[PDB]
Amino acid sequence: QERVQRLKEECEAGSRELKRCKEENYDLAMRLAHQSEEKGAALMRNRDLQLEIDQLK
Amino acid sequence: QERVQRLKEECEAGSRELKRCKEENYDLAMRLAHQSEEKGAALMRNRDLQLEIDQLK
Ligand SMILES: CNC(=O)[C@@H](C1CCCCC1)n1c(-c2cn(Cc3ccccc3)nc2-c2ccccc2)nc2cc(Cl)c(C(=O)O)cc21
Repeated sequence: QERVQRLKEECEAGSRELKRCKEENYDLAMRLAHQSEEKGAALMRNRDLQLEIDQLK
Repeated sequence: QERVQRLKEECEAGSRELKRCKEENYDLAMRLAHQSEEKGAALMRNRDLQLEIDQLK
């Protein structure tokens, strides 16, 4: 009777929330990849800086 | 009656997947915060290393 209606409305609301949750997940994964690249770059800029310091010792 | 239980079961399975999705999102946010702190730590170390280079010029 009415239980089909609330259930379909609940499934629509949950499905909508699941779609935006997966979009957030994709964005967080992309942001995590960007920070790993930026971290990797900063560490290697310090490997270069360190090696150059060691030679002028 | 058959449709009602099918809708009860797909909303329950979808809700379970949404809870699992939010837990993934929390883990990606924690990892993103970790990499951002490690990047900041490398940029700060870079400043002090650059100072050391400037003194041996
Ligand atoms: C065929 N059904 C599905 O694919 C289900 C999922 C399959 C079984 C495990 C979890 C659900 N689904 C649905 C979905 C499909 N109803 C059936 C339905 C019935 C009437 C109206 C609207 C939806 N229910 C849901 C639902 C319900 C509650 C919370 C989250 C999702 N929306 C999705 C959005 C997304 Cl973003 C995704 C995804 O990318 O994986 C999947 C979703």
